Amino acid sequence: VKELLEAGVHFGHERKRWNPKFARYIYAERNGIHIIDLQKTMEELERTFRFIEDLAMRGGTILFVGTKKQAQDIVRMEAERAGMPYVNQRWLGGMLTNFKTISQRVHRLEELEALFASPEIEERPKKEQVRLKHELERLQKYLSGFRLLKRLPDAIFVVDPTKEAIAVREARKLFIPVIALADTDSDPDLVDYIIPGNDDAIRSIQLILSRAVDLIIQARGGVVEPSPSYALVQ
RNA sequence: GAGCCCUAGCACAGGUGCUGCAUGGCCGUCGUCAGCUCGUGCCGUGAGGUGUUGGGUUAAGUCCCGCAACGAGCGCAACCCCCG
Ligand SMILES: [Mg+2]
Ligand SMILES: [Mg+2]
Ligand SMILES: [Mg+2]
Ligand SMILES: [Mg+2]
Repeated sequence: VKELLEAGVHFGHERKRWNPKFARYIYAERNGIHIIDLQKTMEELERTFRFIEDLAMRGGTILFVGTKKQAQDIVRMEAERAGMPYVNQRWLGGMLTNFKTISQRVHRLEELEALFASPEIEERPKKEQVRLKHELERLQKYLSGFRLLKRLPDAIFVVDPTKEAIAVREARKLFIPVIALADTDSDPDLVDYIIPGNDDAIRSIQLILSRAVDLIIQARGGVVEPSPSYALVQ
């Protein structure tokens, strides 16, 4: 189910904060706003999903990023709802590019997995039960979706690339294909497979980002429900 | 002419004689001041920068939140002694 499902509540977004490189994917300045030509949305979807498919059934790992305010959660849903890695709270200087080092944080996160369930089940110089169980605190918060990922992904999926630029940069540096949902905010030129959409409305992120995860599990057989995601959707 | 010890020579001893501006070691000092760095990534043609900066907080670069950085090292703290 696609087509008018998109016009559902998810077409055009921002106005007069545009990138004129995005002028190709626009329908009009109707009532002050940029409303985004959907025929070409759909157009780009086929090519993009086509890439996802092939990538997925060839057994690839996509890396999902959405640190954005109201995308935050509907990421770690569909990301985990497909066993793919995700970056949720904040992108870090050189997850990809400084990958080896940023990994020793995960290498050392699960050292503390294995100190919870431990012979030190309740022991070690008692003020070290915040000193270390608050190290695992931060480690937890950030590397929760990143922890799976043990070689660079074969792709990345991004919700707002002008928001998420520090990532996309690393991607392109590393020849890693950039998949993203992008609106009039953004610079198409450096998004390899674009979902000309709406970086913002939670429904729009949902419709799109879930289907893409359908396609992913569905390209290893075993489709499920209407997705464990409708947040407080409101 | 084994050792030892004497006098005559010999190779050497000795020197608190100079150079702390040839030096080691040890000390003083800014100063127990909250600092000085490195590894990798990143930015810059480059010297270099980021990190360490910022907002809150500490006796402290002490910790917190934030952030193209993420972590480490010598410091600080703690591990030692005395007094309750
Ligand atoms: Mg001297
Ligand atoms: Mg000297
Ligand atoms: Mg003198
Ligand atoms: Mg002198």
